Formats: sequence, structure tokens, C-alpha cells
Amino acid sequence: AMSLENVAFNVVNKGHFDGQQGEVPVSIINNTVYTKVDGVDVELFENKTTLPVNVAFELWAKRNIKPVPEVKILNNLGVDIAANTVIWDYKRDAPAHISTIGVCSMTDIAKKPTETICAPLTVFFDGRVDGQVDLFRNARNGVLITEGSVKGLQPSVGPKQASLNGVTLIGEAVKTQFNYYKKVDGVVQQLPETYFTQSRNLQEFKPRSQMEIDFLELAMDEFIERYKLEGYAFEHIVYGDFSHSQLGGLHLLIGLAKRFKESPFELEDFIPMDSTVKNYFITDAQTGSSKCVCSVIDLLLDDFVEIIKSQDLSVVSKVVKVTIDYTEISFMLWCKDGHVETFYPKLQ
Amino acid sequence: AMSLENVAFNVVNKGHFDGQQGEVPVSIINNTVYTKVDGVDVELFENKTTLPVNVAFELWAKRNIKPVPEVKILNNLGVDIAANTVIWDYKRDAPAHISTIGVCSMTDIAKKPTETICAPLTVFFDGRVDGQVDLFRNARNGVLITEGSVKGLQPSVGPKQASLNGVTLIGEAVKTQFNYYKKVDGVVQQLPETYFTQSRNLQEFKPRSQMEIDFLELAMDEFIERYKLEGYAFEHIVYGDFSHSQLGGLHLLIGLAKRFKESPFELEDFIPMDSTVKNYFITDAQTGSSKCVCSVIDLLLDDFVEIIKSQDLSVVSKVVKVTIDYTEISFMLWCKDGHVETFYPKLQ
Amino acid sequence: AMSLENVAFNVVNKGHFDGQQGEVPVSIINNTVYTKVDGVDVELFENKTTLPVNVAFELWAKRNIKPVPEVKILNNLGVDIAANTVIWDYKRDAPAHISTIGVCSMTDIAKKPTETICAPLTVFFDGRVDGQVDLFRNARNGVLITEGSVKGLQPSVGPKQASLNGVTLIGEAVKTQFNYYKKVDGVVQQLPETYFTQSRNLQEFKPRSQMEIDFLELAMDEFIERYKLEGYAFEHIVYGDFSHSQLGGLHLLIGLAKRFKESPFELEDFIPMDSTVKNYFITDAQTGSSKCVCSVIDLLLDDFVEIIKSQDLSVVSKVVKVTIDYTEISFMLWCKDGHVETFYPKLQ
Amino acid sequence: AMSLENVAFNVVNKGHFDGQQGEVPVSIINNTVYTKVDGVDVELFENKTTLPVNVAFELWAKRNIKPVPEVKILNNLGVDIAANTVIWDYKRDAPAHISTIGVCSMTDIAKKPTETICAPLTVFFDGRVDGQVDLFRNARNGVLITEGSVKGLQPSVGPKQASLNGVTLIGEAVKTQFNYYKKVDGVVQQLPETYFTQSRNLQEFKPRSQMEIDFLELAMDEFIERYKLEGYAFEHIVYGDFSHSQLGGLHLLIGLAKRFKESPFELEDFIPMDSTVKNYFITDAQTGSSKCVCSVIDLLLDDFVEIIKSQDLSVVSKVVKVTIDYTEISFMLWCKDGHVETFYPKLQ
Amino acid sequence: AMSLENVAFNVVNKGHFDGQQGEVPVSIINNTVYTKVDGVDVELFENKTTLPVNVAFELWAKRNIKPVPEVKILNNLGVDIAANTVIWDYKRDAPAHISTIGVCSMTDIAKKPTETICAPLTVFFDGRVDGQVDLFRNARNGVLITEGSVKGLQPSVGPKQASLNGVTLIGEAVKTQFNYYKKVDGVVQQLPETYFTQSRNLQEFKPRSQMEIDFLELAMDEFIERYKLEGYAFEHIVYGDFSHSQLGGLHLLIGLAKRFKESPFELEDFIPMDSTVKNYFITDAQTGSSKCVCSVIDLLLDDFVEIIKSQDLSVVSKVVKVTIDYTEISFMLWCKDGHVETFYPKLQ
Ligand SMILES: Cc1nc(C)c(CN)[nH]1
Ligand SMILES: Cc1nc(C)c(CN)[nH]1
Ligand SMILES: Cc1nc(C)c(CN)[nH]1
Ligand SMILES: Cc1nc(C)c(CN)[nH]1
Ligand SMILES: Cc1nc(C)c(CN)[nH]1
Repeated sequence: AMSLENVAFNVVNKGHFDGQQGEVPVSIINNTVYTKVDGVDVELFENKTTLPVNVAFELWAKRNIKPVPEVKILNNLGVDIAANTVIWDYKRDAPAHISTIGVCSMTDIAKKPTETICAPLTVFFDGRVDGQVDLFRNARNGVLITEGSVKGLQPSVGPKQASLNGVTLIGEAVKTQFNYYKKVDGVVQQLPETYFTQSRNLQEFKPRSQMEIDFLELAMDEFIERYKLEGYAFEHIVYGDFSHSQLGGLHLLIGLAKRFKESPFELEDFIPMDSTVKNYFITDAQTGSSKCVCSVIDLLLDDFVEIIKSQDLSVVSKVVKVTIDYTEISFMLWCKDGHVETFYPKLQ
Repeated sequence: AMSLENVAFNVVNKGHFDGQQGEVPVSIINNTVYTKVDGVDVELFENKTTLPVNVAFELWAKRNIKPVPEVKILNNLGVDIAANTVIWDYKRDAPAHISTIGVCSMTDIAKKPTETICAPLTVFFDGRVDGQVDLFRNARNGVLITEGSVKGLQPSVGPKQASLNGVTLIGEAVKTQFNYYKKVDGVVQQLPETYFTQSRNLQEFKPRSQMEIDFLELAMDEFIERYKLEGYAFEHIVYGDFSHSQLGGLHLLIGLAKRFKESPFELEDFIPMDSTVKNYFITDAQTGSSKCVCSVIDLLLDDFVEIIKSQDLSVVSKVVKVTIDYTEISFMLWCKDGHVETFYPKLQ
Repeated sequence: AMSLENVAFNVVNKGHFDGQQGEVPVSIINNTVYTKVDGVDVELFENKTTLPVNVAFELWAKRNIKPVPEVKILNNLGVDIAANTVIWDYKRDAPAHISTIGVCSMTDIAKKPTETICAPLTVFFDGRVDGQVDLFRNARNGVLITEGSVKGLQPSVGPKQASLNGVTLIGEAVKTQFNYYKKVDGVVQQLPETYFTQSRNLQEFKPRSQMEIDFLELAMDEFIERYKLEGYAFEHIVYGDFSHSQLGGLHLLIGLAKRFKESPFELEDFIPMDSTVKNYFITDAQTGSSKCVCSVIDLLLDDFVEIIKSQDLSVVSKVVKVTIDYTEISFMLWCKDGHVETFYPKLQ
Repeated sequence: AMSLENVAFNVVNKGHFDGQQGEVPVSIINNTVYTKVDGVDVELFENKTTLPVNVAFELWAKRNIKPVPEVKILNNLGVDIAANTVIWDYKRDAPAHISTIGVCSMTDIAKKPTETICAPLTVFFDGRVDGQVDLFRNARNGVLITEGSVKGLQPSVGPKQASLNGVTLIGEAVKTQFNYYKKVDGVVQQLPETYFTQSRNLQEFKPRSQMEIDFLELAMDEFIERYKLEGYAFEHIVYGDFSHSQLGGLHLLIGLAKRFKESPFELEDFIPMDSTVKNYFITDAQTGSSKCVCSVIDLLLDDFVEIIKSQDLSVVSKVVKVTIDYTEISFMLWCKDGHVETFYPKLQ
Repeated sequence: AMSLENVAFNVVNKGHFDGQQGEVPVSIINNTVYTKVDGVDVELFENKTTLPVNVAFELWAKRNIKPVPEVKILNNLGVDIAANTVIWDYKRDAPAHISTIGVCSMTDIAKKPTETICAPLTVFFDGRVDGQVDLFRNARNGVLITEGSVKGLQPSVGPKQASLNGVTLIGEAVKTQFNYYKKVDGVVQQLPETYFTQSRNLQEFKPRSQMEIDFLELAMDEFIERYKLEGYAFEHIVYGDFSHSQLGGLHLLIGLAKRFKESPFELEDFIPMDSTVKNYFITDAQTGSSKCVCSVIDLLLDDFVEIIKSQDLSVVSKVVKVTIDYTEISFMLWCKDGHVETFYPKLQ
């Protein structure tokens, strides 16, 4: 019994769509939904999507308010659509998926994921919702998350963090670590062994290991001494070189976080979306060092050290493929005389 | 139980809002309402009003589909709002009135016209709706239309024509001639003696008298001979003078209609709204004669002849006030040697 | 090697997309594409679709410029997408189908219809394009049109008319009558026996039989006499009754065409799309007779007479199902004393 | 002698509308007003209102630049319109009122508040403007503010703070505490005894009493000990419970301010407007505790303690009505064994 | 070989336009350019200019990514257009100039600055680009910047700072100090002796001299004592007077920076553009002191002290003209009894 005024009533009275009965007067102008409160219009939703305003408003109101996988993880697993929920992409302020199943009459391709239209699409299933583990078992393509064991199904432990209403966090009052399962053409696939990105911000970066605590506290030459990193080009790769017009390295988020405490810099997010590897046009404010495409990855420093220390350094240039967030990331490894020159997430 | 999807269901299934239950999926883009019909969007309403798209859509769906007074008549009588209906202005493709009573939650100032908010406004009442003659009796300010007698109330016979879904016509299968009543501060007013404009189109003009039949069939000098119009400047005023750069006269719609059969002309309606007197920037295609503001009135030729023949012609210039469509229309009368030079609906 | 400036170059220089090389400067404002011609912007395309302006522009430039099936026929046959072409819906000024195959990078779901994404969709194939009869043979779901015989495939003769650049016509210099074939899950279907709508306009209606020539020339009571139509309510159904406030019958386009020569009327197309049965809110200008939902079908009068004369008239009300344009159209048959009262394409 | 170019001249040259003579070239595109400065367009005003761009621009330029009552106070007193000024709502970036009196030709319902149209509306009068105390005396409905005594009129001391150009503050160089007067139907009404909200921000919260200084400095169990708050559920109500998936209590702004210093949290203002009680969808970043509708009020902790300590605690659940900012706020009081379980501003 | 999809490919893959070959699917909706990434639209550019969206997108992608003169300097020198580059105005998010030369087909007035159309316009030339010093020599009107000497041309040393991707800085890894040259009507003009504004922010203000270090550390009466500023009204002019309703003085950015550390204030930038003298509507949050037009200049305190100490103080009021950023700034000097009362950048 869906309607614009009923979705708006739910937004005004419940903070989101809660299936409540009622209507509030709504007015649509430009790409913004308004409601009349004591004679005047009050903005409820500014549409930043490529969907019609009322359709985007309904999808946002029907967004999942439970901790869910980060959009980069769902994308890396090939999720096309979600079963009976909307995964809201908070970075893009838009639905993570084009179509829906049992959510909105305008975007729905089906009411239930068991409809033959869904068979070729990778449907996201949530084991926390009743019947969705069974729906995953009968779906030809899909990705399932659960809080515990699924009889017979071999699990893949996902990252510790999940997104709750746009806030990435490692849950204390809620579970954020899920078991992951994937199926392609009716067959359960073996999810690869993988590292996970840490999903930290540059402004509120917090070290998550003793190595990371030492990197941020210690000076460059003494940290490299303590962790036996001589010859691995951490000076260029992690710390960054701000001496020439073109900024050198600076590919690990922790390096950007360290630099940020001393002097500010501009990071232009020219493809603003959640992704395992991010690309920024960086301009260092202090020196004027800059780089058009500086690929940045947020790995735990211990994981990055483990990755770089497990490479054969006897070749000038090669592609090193590492599974991170379930996807294969290609790193360009440059060496000279058995020592690393640079190691960066390869720009395709 | 109003909603956008329910108004749209009524539009799609009943042609207008009929109070039916149901919903159809709707999408709003730009200022247009669309509905999904077998996978594709079909336009239902393009907003040409200054109201929000969804609000205009609802008001148009809730328009009065019965023959109603033309907007120029309602305006001339000072109608501010209508009781429990929407008068759709088809010349502007917008609601004739700013607010509503018992129609739409966004535009409603009241649910019933008996609310004290309505007392200072001239409410339009329709005797054809049960209880509205009584509502008019208790309203402080109002305009009432009826098909027959109202006990005690002295009627004012309105024009023969009414607007049915934007089509002005003299009804054969429906009654279009109404009795009119008006109240100002609780007192039933004596509506003045009035002429009525004929509301005819230039393209499909039809004569409504023998004088009008003769005007369109006979040549200029023989019509003026037959009707003793010598010295009344019908050559300039009605027929029009296309000999100089500035078009002479041409203020009566019948004259424009006659000219139209021989050669076409451009009429720029720069204030496109329903009004007793219309103003056009006219460019005659055959001669190139033109005039920025050519005021045009559609009076029955017999009425215009009666008006001009009842004027004292012994003064160079004066204002002749005529009650047309219940309003006072000032005309400018120009004379010389006891004969008319020009007579036009005055530009203020 | 697709681009906005290249599509625009093709539009400006070839009238449509012809695969030519070149670019013209383009500017996009509002929902309109402009091109600079000697210092000033000239409109090329105004987007009336729900797609992004540049995407709609490309699809319209890449429209099929050959006579193709009318959108109502494709819809009735369940066509979801077209193979390597765009069917432009000129009644909606939008693409007939949501997605494309080998046409535009933004709307493409595949490059070739042989991709497994297309298997569950009914793909439209054009025998006039090389290899498309073979593509239809290997497609699981599809609709095929041809100019002649396909070995082994039993044909279904389609209507005489086809749409050429939005102009429906029976071709003299081009073939417009196609053989139709359909497959559901790999099985060649037996297309039902069907009547066809004539797709005529009200303004330029032309009779296509002696019965139709007689209907338009003869008076009501003598036509009904000549064709033994006494007791079939053609007076109400076809001719129309303009005596009461609610317009009676008027469900056959030929009747609207006949009425149109005597007096004009307003037809509000509230669901403006190509369909076998059309619904209009009609207001007769001469009488003021009106009806919110007047279903109108354009059948050849001989076909309508054959349909109504082949019905059992011994029941008050029943649903009469007729295959028209390959689809099942429900009609409502109302009888009394063995005679027809009304027979109209049923409003669901 | 109003004009768009004259309002723009005043904005460019005086920072607001100052009644100066002159014009600057203006261009309107989208919903933004621009001015040409040395060959290029410079944004003057981005319209975020539901009014036409030029109308909103004029109202914003004509905004009151003196300390005025906060919009929540005016709303709580039922103010419909202001006399000869615009109260700009900085939180909504729109005029606080639909219409004006003597301000803008597009929004004006009258030029002077003495016009009969204003009689039924509660007009806001400013005693600091000459003649407005007299206008209030003759107005049927209205709200008056003054800096001192009005002969015969019994005053209501308002809050210490007022809004100056969107900045809420307790004035040192200007008076921000006003006397308030209200009239309904020609009769001066007795304004109730009321508490006042403190209007503080979460990010720049400052304690305004020794109790508040102790709440922010002291730990939970020692503050409750010092102020004899045992059994009043301040642990749940003020401090907040972040242990379960649903966040417990957290209804006093000071509690949110204390929590904010330790760890951040998201507050979704889903009805973004000035109001005595605010509703937020809160997501605690540290724990993942969340609540869809967390009603938040900014009372001085001493006032909240006085309110909760003056309640009978011998009932399971009841509505406690408290006058705050002149309006009656309903609080839901939940008790068990003579002790408080929760006390929150009741969600209607 | 320019195209929208090629500019977008360059933005996605290089961070800006780099002349690379390739295309990415693009969609334009509203005034925003999007690209499809794994099924969903990702925003590439939100148009805030008065140019068409695709044109602004191309100009922004083709922006100069090298340290360039700040827009205020180019404006002060009368620059109309740039040679074969786009100077992006980051404060206005728009191109600094209306037209281009050899950049975009929509905005280009010429391909090379040697075309007679450019002769009357002051073209900006960059000596760092090959052939541009020669182009300047043959241009009738122009402004040239270089890193070193130009044979025969007498240089003007510009400011230390330049804008790199919107970041104003004094370069360490890149040169930001340029030599400036100007030509009017084929004749090299002598650039005047000039002071330079420091281009500092209020939030991240840093002292650039011992006098500035002392101003920020020392109290008002002791700083004035140390620098012999008694009688120069620094208390009013630089420190600001927040005691009356109208804020006194506060015309030097360093004064606003000092005040900012103690208490916050609102600065309304009503003409948001880069300029030597800025105008703000300031509201002090602590006191409620305010001023509609507070002209603010960021001079090094030593330079401002030198300017004010080099004035004759024996007149009530006079205009003091000082060349700053190459332009003549008029200062209003008010004196009494041989002492300064106020000294502010005169509001024209
Ligand atoms: C997360 C979110 N909420 C809203 C109201 C939006 C629209 N910009 N986005
Ligand atoms: C009379 C009318 N019908 C419609 C669908 C409109 C919107 N332009 N106006
Ligand atoms: C058939 C058609 N041509 C054009 C240029 C359009 C856009 N309204 N539609
Ligand atoms: C307070 C305010 N000033 C302006 C220019 C606006 C428009 N967003 N709002
Ligand atoms: C500097 C800049 N980049 C972009 C994507 C814009 C559009 N707002 N402006």
C-alpha cells in the first residue's frame, strides 16, 4: 500500500521507512522533497541520484539500517542487486544497486528473488533475515552474509568492519564481522584467501598495531631500522617524497595520515566511490609537490610489510597480484640491485 | 486518504480524480509526472503552473468536469476561492485560484467553507452541488450559480456559455446558463445590468445574429448602409485599416474573423489569460500593417452597435464606461464634427 | 568510437546517425542539445524521455529509419528489446525499449543478442538485416519480421501498415506488410488468428471498404438499413449519442471521424502511448455531451460488424474476448430482449 | 521603486537591502542569482527555498539584521507573518513565514498590518521599530517584543538569547532579552510561566551552571552522588546507554556533548528546522548503538533536574506536560518501585 | 579530436585532461556529469558555472595544473583571456575567463593568440610554455609571466605565492614567484611599484614576521608600546572594537585571526570572488557587534604599519591611494588632533 505521502509520513515520524500507516503533505520541487510544517516547507530529501526524486526518496527511506557489508566488498564479490532491502551508498548518496526486489514499485524487477528474472543476477542475501539462507541455497547466483554457521556451507570470514548508516565501524553493541558465501551458476564458489582494507579516514586515522603506533610516533630512519625495512623503499612508497614537482610514492593511507599532522594537502577524489584502491589528484600545500593519479590503499602496515617482504626483488619491473577485499589487486613492483625502487597499486 | 500514486491511479483509470482506491507507480522528473506502463514511462501531466509538480497534478486531476463559469466571469465578480472544487484555468493551464477548500492538503486553507478563514474571501458556490445554496446563505462573502430559482433571492441571468473541460460552449445536452448571486459582508448584492462577451474563437467564428450574418457576408460600404452606421467609424473600429504602418482600429473580434477569411495575421497574446478585453500585438501578413497593443473585445455586433449609438458624440475625447461580464470596462471615445473617429476598449 | 560530438555531427550532416566520422561543437542546457552554427546555438534535440539528455539524443539519432512494426504490435507480442537497432516511439518521443543491444554504451545490456543476458528476453529480429533470421533461430525468445518466406517456419501475416519515421502508412515504394514469427523458450509459437487495428487519424481518416464509404456518405438510418444492422445499437456504439450530459457510446474511430466533419470535439489522450485500445476524455463542442473514459478502437467497420454479429445476444452482460493486434481485448457486451444495448472495448 | 537589479546593487554594495539607489547587471540561471564582475558571473544567492529565485533573493536581502526571536519561539507563539520585515530562517535557508507585509510585491498580502486581511493572522511586531507597539494595540492577533515597559501591558520575560544574522547569542553589545506580548481575537493573553531551551550546539557546547560544569568534568557515578540523583535514571536518560543495538535514552543535549568529547556519532536531522524538541536518527560510531528517533532537548541541567525531581514517581507510565519556550512539551515518564526508568520528550 | 566521452576518459584515468585516447560512457543529468562504474552512475563534475554543463566540464578538465598567478593578480592586470590554457577560479568554481584560445570548441574565439580577434584583448602568456614569450612580443595586448630573464624586457617581481590546483602557497618543490610583464596597444608598460596581499586564511593564519608574531602573542597595549604605534588607532583599525552594536574597524586580516582564537564570528562573503580587498558582513558571536560592510585586506602587518606611518595626519578626511597587487587601492584616512581615528580600504 505504498505512496509518496506514506513514505514521507514514515520519514517524519520514524526517521526512516518503518511500514507505518499515515500520510503527510509533500511538495516536490527541483529534485527535493519537502513537507509542510506549521505553514512552511521543510526539506526532507535532496536527490543526488540519477533516479527520479520520488523514487530515490523511497529507496533512501527503505535503506538498510543494520550494519551491512561496505559497498567495495559487495562490488568486489559482483553483487548486482539485494534481496528485499536497499543498500544505500553513502559516499555516492545513491542506491548501491540499479534495481530492487520487493522494495519499490518503480525499481523492482521482481517481488521475490525466486523469480526467473533474478536467476542470472548475483543477489545479496542477509542470513539475519528469516528465509534468506534458504533463498541463497535456491538462487543460481548470489552472495550471502551470516552471523554464524550455515550447515554444510564452508564460510569465508569477512572484514571486522561493516557500514552502519554510513558509519564504518567494528561493532561492539552489534555484530559487524560476517561469514561470506558466494554462488555462480548454481555452484558455491570457494572465496579466496584475502587481506582486508582498514577503511580509515585521513582526518581521524587511528593505528591498529604496534608497528602502526611506531610508524606514527618514530621518525622515518629509526622506524625503518626497528622493522628491518632497509632496501624496501618505504621512504618513497609510504612516507612520500615531496622534494620534486611530481610527488613521489605516497600509496599507503598511514603515510598520508602521518604527513597530515605536520602539513595539510589537497586530495581530489575524481572518481568518488567506495573502492579497495582509491585514486587522488594530490597537491601538497607546504612544498607544492603534486601528482595527478596517486593510488592509495588502506592496508594495515603489518599486512603491507608482509606483502612487500614476500616478493622476489631480482627483476626490474613486474606485476604482483594480491587478493585484497576479495578482489585481485595488481601492484607494479620496480626493483634495482636487489632493492625496491617503488611498489604501487597499478593504474590499469 | 490522499496520495500521489492514488491520484495517478484515478487519472490512468478514470480520466480524472474520481475517489477510487488503488495506486500506480509514478516517477517525477523535471516538472512532469510519469507512470510505468509495461516497463516504460508514459507522461501523465506536464506542469505549466508555478505550484510544485505533484500539487499541480493533484489539482488538475481534481478539476471540475462540469460546465462552469468562464474564469473572466469569476474574476470580474471577485471570486477568491471555490467551495470544495478546483476551477482549472485552461488558458493558463493552472488553477484559477491560489488556495482550495476541501480539495488538496497542500493548497487547502480549510476543509469546509464555513471555517472563519473563509469569511473574508469571496467563495464560489455551485447550486448544483447539494448544500451549497445553504452554504452561500450563511457565507459572508460569496458568488453562487444555480440552474433555477432560489427562494427569495433575486437572480442575475449570466451568459449563455460556460466552460466544459476548457471548451467554451452554449450547452444543448447540459445547462450552461446560470443564475448568479453575490454577497458582500452578508448582504445580497444587486448585480449590475451587463452585456456579455461572446467568447468566440477567431478560427471557428460563428455569427449569432442577422446583423452578424450580414457583416460577414456583405461588403463594408453596403453593410454600413443597411444598418445606418454612417459616421460611426466602423471602417476603422470594426473592419480595420491596413493601409498605414500602424494598423487602424480592429477592436471587435468579428472584424478580425472577417479579415481572417481573406488573409492571415499574427496575434501575439502577450498576457495569456482569460479576460473580458484582450490585448494583442498584431502583424497583418498581407500588408505588413501592425500594432503593438490592439485591444480586442468579443461583443455581439448588435450589442456593440447599441453601445456606440447610445453615446453623445459632441466631445473630442472621453471615457465611456460599459458594464461587460459584470465588470466596468472603460472605452475611449474619440469624435470630430459630431462623428466618431475611434472607439476602443481603453488601455490602462 | 562513439561520442556526443560525433552523434551530433551525424545528425547535422546526415539527418540521423550514419556511422560517419567527424565532430561538431555541442552544448547541453536543461534537457536540450544545441550546436554552434556561425556563433549561435541551434537546437538539435529536446529530450522528452526519462533518460539522460545525451543518452536519449544518441538513441534517437540511432533510431530505425526503415518501416518497422508499430509499437502497439511489438508490445502485444511481448517484445522486450530490439537486436542492434532502436525502435523510436514517436507517440511518447522516447525509446520503445529500456535497454539496447549493440547500439549505445549507456543503454546496452549486450553487444550481440547471442549473449546469455538476452536469452530470457524477447528480442526483436528484423529479417531485412543480414543474419537476423539465423539469430532468431538460435534465440530462445524472440519476435521476427520478414518480407518473404523463411524455410520451415509457418508465417503469420501482420498488418498492412508499418511506421516509417513516425508515419504510419501502407507502403507503395517500400514493403510495410511483414510475416511475423515468435519463439517462447526455443519453441516456435503458433500466432493466433487476429484482427488488426487500422491505425487511422481522426483528422485525415480515409475509408478502406465499401461499407466504410457508405457509413461516411449515408445517413444513420439508411446505412443501418442497407447493412442489416437493426438491433445492433450502432446508433449508440458507432454513431454516438450526444443528447445527454454523458456522451453515449462512440467507441469506433470511424464514428468519431464522421462526427468530426460536422462539429469539432476535444479528445484528451490521458495515457499518451501507442495501444490497440485508446482511452479519451471526450467533450463534444456542439452539444456539451462528455465522457471521462471513452474507449476508442480503430477496427475496419466490416471487421467490427463481423465481431458484433458473431455474438450470442441472449444475456444481460458478458465479456467478449477478441484477438486484435495479436493481443486479447475484452469487450463488454450489454443486451436486452435479444438486441444489443452497448458493446465497448472493456475498461480494466 | 523595487527591482531585481536594485536589490542586487544593494546586496553587492551594502551587504543587504539598505534602500539605496542603483542597479547592477544580474543573470538568473537555475535557481541562482549571479552578477557580472569584470567580465565573469559571481554568485550572489543560491535559492534553497520553494519560492521563485528572484522572490527568495529579495526576501533574503530584506531580512532583519537586528537580533530577533529564534524561529522556534515565534512558531511556539503562533506567529504567521511579520510586520514590515522578513524573519530569515537560517537553519532552513528560507523565510520563516509564507507571506509578507510591506516587504516584497510578490509575497505581500498587505502594505500595512492594519489592513483587514491581517486581522485573523498573528502578526509579529517589533517594539524597537517606531509605531509597532501601537500597531500591536490595534491588531486583533499578534506577538510583540520590546526592550522595556509598555504602559498597561503585562510583560513576559523571554529567553536571554536571540538570533543575530543566524547566530544565536546572549547579547553584550546589543539587547537580546525581550519582553513578549500576545493577543488572540483582540484580547491580550497571559503568556504562561515557562522554561527556556538553551540553544547550544553539540560541537561548541559550553556549561552554563556549576551543575553543568560538574556533569562534564565528573564521572557518571560521582556526579549522581553529589547532586542526589540516585533513582532518577540519569545513567539512561542523560548519559545514554551504548551497550545494546538500540541506544538507551540520551535525550538531553548536555549528555550528547559529553559523549562527543570521547567518541563521535552521527546525528541525522530528518526534519531540519528550528524546534524546542529535536528528533535525530543517531548512530554511535564507537559501539554501533543506534536509535531511529532520539528526541533531544537542550534544557539547562538544573532546569531538567528541577522538572524530573518535581514528579510523582508512583505510576508505571504517564504524560508529564511542561511549558518550555512557551509551548507545552509532553514528556513520557516511566517508573518502577518508586524510581525512574526513563523520562523523554514524548514522540507524538 | 575532442569529445565529451574522451574528456571523461581522461578525467577518470588521468585525474584531468591529458590528451589521452579513449572514451568512457557518460550521462548528463541536471548540471552534473556522471560515468557508469560497475552498473551505477558516479559523479565526475557538478557544474557551478553559467556555462553549459559539458562545456564547463571540458574547461575544468583542461585547467592549468601548474602554479599560476592568483585570479586577483590577473584581474588587477586586466587579463581578459589566457593563451592555450584555462585558469580555473577555485573560489568561484568557474573559469576565470569567458572565452578560450585553442582549448575548447565551444568557448574558443581563436585557435592561436596571433589571430586578429585577440589583438584588442589582454592575453595571458606563460613563459614556461614554449613559444609564449615570442607570442607575447607579437601580441598587441598581454600579460606575461616567466621564471627568469627575458632579453630586453624589464621585469616586475610578482608575489611569492601562486595558486596550485586551488592551493595558494609559496613553492618549495616548484617556482611560485614569477616575473611579470604587461603590454597595452603594442607597448610594454612599466608595472608600478606595489605591495602584495599575503593571501592567508582566517582559520589557518600564520605570522610571517617578528611584528606579526608579537601582534598575535602580545596584548593590545604592549604591542602598540613596542612598535611605537600610539596615536595610529590600531585599537580600532586592526584589533577591532566590539563594544557597540556597530563593530569598529577590523580591516586587517591579522586582527580577524587574533580575534578568531578567542571567540568565533560569522563572515558573510556576499561577493564571493578573489579580490585584493574583500568585503564581509560580520557578526561577532560573543558580543553581538556587527557590520554590513567590513572591508578586509591581508597585508603583512609591517607593510600596513609602513603605509599608515607614511601619511600626513593633519587633515580630517582624505583618500590615500596605495598600489597593492598592481592595482590602486583607495584608503579613507580619518584624523583628529594629529592622530588617526580610522584608516580603511574605501568602499567605492
Ligand atoms: C543519506 C541521505 N539522506 C538524505 C536526506 C540524503 C539526500 N541528500 N541523503
Ligand atoms: C489541461 C491539461 N491536461 C494536462 C495533462 C495538462 C498539463 N499540461 N493540462
Ligand atoms: C522525433 C523527434 N525528433 C526530435 C529532434 C525529437 C526531440 N523531441 N524527437
Ligand atoms: C543566508 C543565505 N545567504 C545566501 C546567499 C543564501 C542562499 N543559499 N542564504
Ligand atoms: C574544482 C572542481 N572540481 C569539480 C568536479 C568541480 C565541480 N563542482 N569543481
